[PDB]
Formats: sequence, C-alpha cells, structure tokens
Amino acid sequence: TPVWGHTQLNRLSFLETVPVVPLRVSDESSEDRPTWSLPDIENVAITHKKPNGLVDTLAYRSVRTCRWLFDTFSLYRFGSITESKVISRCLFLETVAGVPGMVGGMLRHLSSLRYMTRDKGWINTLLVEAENERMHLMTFIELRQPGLPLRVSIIITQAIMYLFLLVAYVISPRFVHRFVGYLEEEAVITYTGVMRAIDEGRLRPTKNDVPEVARVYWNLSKNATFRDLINVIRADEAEHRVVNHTFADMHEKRLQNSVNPFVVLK
Amino acid sequence: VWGHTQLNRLSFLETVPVVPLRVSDESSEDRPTWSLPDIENVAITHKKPNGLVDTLAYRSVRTCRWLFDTFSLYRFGSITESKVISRCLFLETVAGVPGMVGGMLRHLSSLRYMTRDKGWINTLLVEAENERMHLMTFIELRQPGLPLRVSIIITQAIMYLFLLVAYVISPRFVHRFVGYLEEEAVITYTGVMRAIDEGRLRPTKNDVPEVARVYWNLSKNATFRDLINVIRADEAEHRVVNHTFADMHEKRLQNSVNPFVVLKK
Ligand SMILES: C/C(=C\Cc1c(O)c(Cl)c(C)c(C=O)c1O)CC/C=C(\C)[C@H](C)O
Ligand SMILES: C/C(=C\Cc1c(O)c(Cl)c(C)c(C=O)c1O)CC/C=C(\C)[C@H](C)O
Ligand SMILES: [Fe+3]
Ligand SMILES: [Fe+3]
Ligand SMILES: [Fe+3]
Ligand SMILES: [Fe+3]
Ligand SMILES: [O-]
Ligand SMILES: [O-]
Repeated sequence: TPVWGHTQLNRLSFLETVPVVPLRVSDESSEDRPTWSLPDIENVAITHKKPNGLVDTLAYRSVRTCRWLFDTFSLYRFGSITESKVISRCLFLETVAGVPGMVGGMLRHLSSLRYMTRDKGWINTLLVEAENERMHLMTFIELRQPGLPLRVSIIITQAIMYLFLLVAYVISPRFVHRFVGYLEEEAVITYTGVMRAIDEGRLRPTKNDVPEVARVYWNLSKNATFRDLINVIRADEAEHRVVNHTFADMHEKRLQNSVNPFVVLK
Repeated sequence: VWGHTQLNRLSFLETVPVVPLRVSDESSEDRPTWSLPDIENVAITHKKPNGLVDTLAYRSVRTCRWLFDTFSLYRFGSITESKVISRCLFLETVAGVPGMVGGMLRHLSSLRYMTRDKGWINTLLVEAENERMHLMTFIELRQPGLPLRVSIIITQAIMYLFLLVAYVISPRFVHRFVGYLEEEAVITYTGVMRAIDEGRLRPTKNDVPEVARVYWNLSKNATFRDLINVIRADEAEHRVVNHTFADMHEKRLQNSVNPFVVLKK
C-alpha cells in the first residue's frame, strides 16, 4: 500500500510533515510483535540449565550474586508483597534487560561487516529481544513513574552494565549469552511469584486499566487484567531464556557462524 | 505452535544440524519494496549547509571522497567492472556502521531516561541491515584480497569510534554527514548506471546473486543494471531519511515522532 517512491526519494527533507503526524502507540516498535495464547503460556514454568564448565559457572554465580544483593538492598525480602514494590522492581531491572541484545546484535553486525560474512539470522533475533525488553520498560513506566534518586541510579547502572556487557561479549560471547540465560531464569521465577500472589489473593491488583502500549503490542482485548499483562511479559522471558541458552551452547560447540535455529519458527 | 512447551525447554542445540541455510533469513522481514520503472528517476540532490555543523559535515565528506578517489585510483583510466565492485565493496562496509550506532544510542536513551522513542530505532536499525545487504550482495560478485581484507578491518575501528563519540557529542552532525555521504553514493550509483547505458561498461555479473533476489523482490531475468538500480534507491532513502532526522535535531524535534512511520501506515 505505502506511497513511498521516487518523488519522495528526491525530496531534500520531510521536516515539514513532522507537526502533522499522529502519535499512535503501535509506532513505538516494529511489527515483529509476539503472539501469545493466554491459556497456553499460563503453564510456562521454572527451569534451570546446568552449568557446564568454568565460564558457565562464573556466569551463574554472578547472577546469583546480583539477585542476592539486589533482593536485600532493595528490601524486596521482608514486608508483604505489594503492587508498589513489584512494579518499582520490574521498572528498574527492565532498564538493564534491554542492553544485552543491543551489544550482541551490534557486535555481530560489526563482525558481519568486517570479515564480510553472512550472519544467518542472529542479529535480528537479539535486536527484537532488546526492543521487546524496552517495551517492558515502556509498559511499567505507564504504571509507575519514578522519582529523582531511582532515575539517577538507573543512569549509573547503564554506565556500568553497558561497559560490562560490551567488554564481556568481546572476550566471551558465550559468557554473556550464558549470563542472560540465567538472568531470565530469575526473571521467570519473580514473575510466576507475582501471578501466584494474585491467584492466592495476597496481591489483589489495582492497575487493571492495562496501558494502550501493552494492549497493541501483545494484542490484548480490553478486558485484560494485570495478571494477564504479567503472564505475557513472563512468557517473553522464557523465550529469551532458551534463546540465550541455545546461543551460549552453540558457541560452546563452535557453531557461532552457523544458522540461528529460531529462524524456522516464523 | 510456539507455546509453553517450547518455552519450557532448556536448549535447542539438537536442532542446529536439522535447520537449513536460507537466504531469506540473512535479514529481517523489513525489505525494500521498489518498482524498477518508478525508481529509474531517482536523482542527485544537494542540501544547503544550514550552519557551521552542516558545513563541517559536508567538508569532511568532500575531503574523504577526494582523498579516497585519488588514493584508490577511481579516476585513473577507464571504468572497469572490477573497479566499481572493488570500490562499493570497500565503502559498503563503512555504510552499515552509522545506522547501528545511531539505532543503539537512541535505544539506550529510551532505557535510562524511560521515554518513548516514537519510531526512530527501527528505521535506524533496518537502515544498517540494508547497507549490510548491499554488502552481502557485493561479496557474491568479488572476494577481495588479503591487502584489502586488512584495510577493511582497521577502517572499521577508526570509523566506529569516530561515530561513537560523534553521535554522543552531536547527533545532528552525524545524520548530516550520513545525509551527505548518501548524496555522493547516488552520484556513484548513477555514474555506474550511465556507464552501462553507454557501453563504457559491460557488466559480466548480470546474474544477480540469490541473497539479493529475495531481498529486493527481483526476477531471475534482472541484471547488473537493475541491481545497481534497487541499491541506489536505498541510498536515496538514507539520503532523505537522514537529512530529515538532522533537520529535526536542528529544530529540537529529536523527541517528536519519526515522520516516516506514518509514511508507511
Ligand atoms: C534481580 C536479579 C534477578 C531477578 C530478575 C531479573 O534478573 C530480571 Cl532480568 C528481571 C526483569 C526481573 C523482574 O522482576 C527479576 O526479578 C539479578 C540481577 C540483578 C541485577 C542486574 C542488578 C540490578 O544489577
Ligand atoms: C569515497 C567516499 C564517498 C563516496 C561514496 C560513498 O560515500 C558511499 Cl556511502 C558509497 C556507497 C559510494 C559507492 O561506492 C561512494 O562512492 C568517502 C570515503 C570515505 C572513506 C574512505 C572513509 C570511510 O572515511
Ligand atoms: Fe529479561
Ligand atoms: Fe523483560
Ligand atoms: Fe549502501
Ligand atoms: Fe549508503
Ligand atoms: O526482562
Ligand atoms: O552505501
């Protein structure tokens, strides 16, 4: 349908149309949207993949280290589950789930460029993850808008984590792929906790006006609840879990330069 | 069927030897959709340097072009097919960088600041996938030497770092520099198309590589000329897109909606 041709291709700029373009939410992201069936992802579950050698273990310990610090300094531990402390948590952490896929895709892109080789579907998987995790941030920022101290520490988190993920991927892309493997193993846990808590009425949700950003992106009918929004986010994490564990494995076997297995499901 | 059972499995390593190599998976599903007779009237344009930043973005490229042309010997003797492919192979390695760094920085910015990006990221990302497809195409028609393979490696480093700091310091300057580069690229890509029509250049690669035929939706009958003609249209989308984006920065509009995302929908 699109009216994008050579009369538009010879224009100097479209700076002038800018004031008259709607801000329809579906533009926030590409159309590689995930399609989940609520009754099917409902039975998503908690898995754990056994570390194989030193690097796998190094990876696994730092995630157990990070979970333990974060869970204790952020007081998630004692007190009853709350809406406030769930979304505040998911808000902060989602800012750092967006970085990995962008360092991998970006570096694998540069490699594809300098040795002039075919990537075989890897780049477009990691960048849709990154995107899909950024949409996880976008949704929670419709739910809780943070204040100055939480914002400043988000900025320093990215400084540090961008530097770590970047230099960790260059030296061991299996490490970073293992690391998100396990990262997501924890993200699956936390979320099924939130659903279990709703189901056992310990956290009866007040944010049921599910944001338009999330309705379009996950194609949810108006009558969707917070629990239905959470499950889909949790379903996305189970995928990344397998994707980064498959990716790490593939490296272990020296299949870096082989077809991205998840191309078939499309 | 992509459901819980597949999500609840640990690894899909056993599946690697059973999944086949398919040219359609080398990119995303966001492909250029051109019609040959329409895009035949793409044209060389030149934006006016609007101020000290543009003037610098323009004077950088012009000097890069002059230097590269006397150093590569483009102008020395006749146009040959090897001289064109050689050149565009080299240059299309560099071209994939800018959209990536741009795409990356803005991604990052929406995460720390927690703000809508409103369509820039994708456009800037498929823009880098597009140039890389030009590249994957040119690697089919020539497989460069060791001297050139080294020359290509080191040039990534200088260029990557340059754009990294460039985009952090001033994204306006980068998009302009990119806009300007893609003027020059259309000049080359029409010079080539013109050399064909005259018979100063007789291509022998009028068998267009598989990757390129499903990327651009071409026919098995399409030739070298036709391929240069779809690419040129890509280089003119990056020309407009990036000069617009840089006008948006000049006006403090870099957090409005990317206009092109309606110019599709
Ligand atoms: C807290 C951690 C795991 C649990 C976890 C996750 O790993 C992730 Cl990834 C998510 C999204 C959730 C969602 O609620 C989540 O609960 C370990 C990582 C800690 C850091 C990186 C610190 C902050 O630097
Ligand atoms: C010679 C240059 C531009 C002309 C040009 C283009 O800009 C582009 Cl983008 C293309 C595709 C073509 C077509 O082949 C092309 O001929 C600039 C060179 C820059 C460097 C050597 C380093 C990186 O700074
Ligand atoms: Fe995650
Ligand atoms: Fe997430
Ligand atoms: Fe190009
Ligand atoms: Fe280009
Ligand atoms: O996440
Ligand atoms: O290019």
